[PDB]
Amino acid sequence: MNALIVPQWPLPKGVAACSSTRIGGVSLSPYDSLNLGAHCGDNPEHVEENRKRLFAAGNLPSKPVWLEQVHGKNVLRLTGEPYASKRADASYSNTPGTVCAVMTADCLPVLFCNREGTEVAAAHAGWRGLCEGVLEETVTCFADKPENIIAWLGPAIGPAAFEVGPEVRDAFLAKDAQADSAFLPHGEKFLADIYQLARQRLANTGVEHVYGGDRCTFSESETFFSYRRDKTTGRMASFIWLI
Amino acid sequence: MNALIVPQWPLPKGVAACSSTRIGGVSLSPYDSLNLGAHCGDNPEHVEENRKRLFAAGNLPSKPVWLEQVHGKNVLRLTGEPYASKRADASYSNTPGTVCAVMTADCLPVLFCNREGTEVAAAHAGWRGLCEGVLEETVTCFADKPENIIAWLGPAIGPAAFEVGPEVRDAFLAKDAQADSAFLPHGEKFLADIYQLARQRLANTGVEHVYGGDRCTFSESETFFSYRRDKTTGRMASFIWLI
Repeated sequence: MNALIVPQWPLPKGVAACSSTRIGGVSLSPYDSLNLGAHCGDNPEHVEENRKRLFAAGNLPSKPVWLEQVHGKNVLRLTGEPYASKRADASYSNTPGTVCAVMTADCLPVLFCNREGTEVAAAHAGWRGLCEGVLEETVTCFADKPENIIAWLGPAIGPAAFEVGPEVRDAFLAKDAQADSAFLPHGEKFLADIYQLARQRLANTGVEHVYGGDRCTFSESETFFSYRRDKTTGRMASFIWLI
Repeated sequence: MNALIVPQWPLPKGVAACSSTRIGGVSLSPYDSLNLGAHCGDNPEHVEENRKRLFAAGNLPSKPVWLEQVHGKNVLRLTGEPYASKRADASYSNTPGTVCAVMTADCLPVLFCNREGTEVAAAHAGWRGLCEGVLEETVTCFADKPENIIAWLGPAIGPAAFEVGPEVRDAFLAKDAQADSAFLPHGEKFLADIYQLARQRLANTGVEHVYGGDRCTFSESETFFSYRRDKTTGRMASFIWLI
């Protein structure tokens, strides 16, 4: 329950999705409660416990295909357990029962599916990956046309708290003039709207229906872990699969 | 606390703002608790008590200048009690202590203020007014440049639940063919994203930084009243003022 978030979007018939919160786990501070990350310094046994709880809570049909996220733009087509490499920041699936998933703690998680409910995908979009084109790459994996793809922006660090240096603004500006609107001067730095930037890049590829984007992992401390708030902390995850 | 929502945005020093929920009042079903509306059939005594509670909790400096909302696009500059007509759907103020306020129960409330914190405004944007240009009219009232104006989208009925007939879609398309991206086919009707429409119109005026858009009054029944969900129901309100 409090451990799970159900994306609010015109979800087509044969698709299911969910996102986790820091609530309902067994981990101790700084990972207090539902930490799903096995690589942030938490007790490995606690992480296993939290994953089993969340998987059952979200009714996952199978274990998620965790990726070796490297803040890049590579997408993994989930064709079968035996993979040659899981080094990617997004995954795509058209097979019922296969669970796509991305791990975050401030970075933007994006879930995708077509209106026909036959293809799904999940993308890990920290600022670097987003700037590089992870969302664009994920969209291209779909056989369906972009206009028929809907997307949900998951809980990430919001525009009221996402402070970044000028080099971040420069990186986005060098690739899209409109990215200028997503940065508000904050002293020598800028407050960045990661949701606005995601909507811009998605719109560039032809995606029209984008949902979610109502949260702030930094501010809602009682609900989400935040790397920016607490350098050493837990991790949440967003999942999507064809039923 | 639960009776009030604090807009998450880089609010300048001399500005204050808040938005109510249905929690914390004295009204009974179907207006249970914090109903601030005096024309929806509730106990007038309860509405007064609810108003006193919110005003105190929000720490408003004076009583809100309630408008005779007619779902239009007229903006009322709050220049002094003796008005020829309060028949408007948005108000503007540059006078410390004056409270701008809009009442809603699904319709989109929008709050505005410039980075300098010397001008503010609140708009009631149901689909009719939004389509007519209530947000554009509100921005034009500002002396500051649009790029220096920030906006906060308050709790409204979300796309997953805002089902509208082709007439609503046609109206927006009549104004701008790009508005078509905000309508997802749903049987013989459409699911409209009022936030996306608001962001489109706001961008058109030059406003760059828009916050919020974080809710669904229909779905979050424990937190908001919803006309579409319950025909007979209470009302929430969004406020903003210069200190």
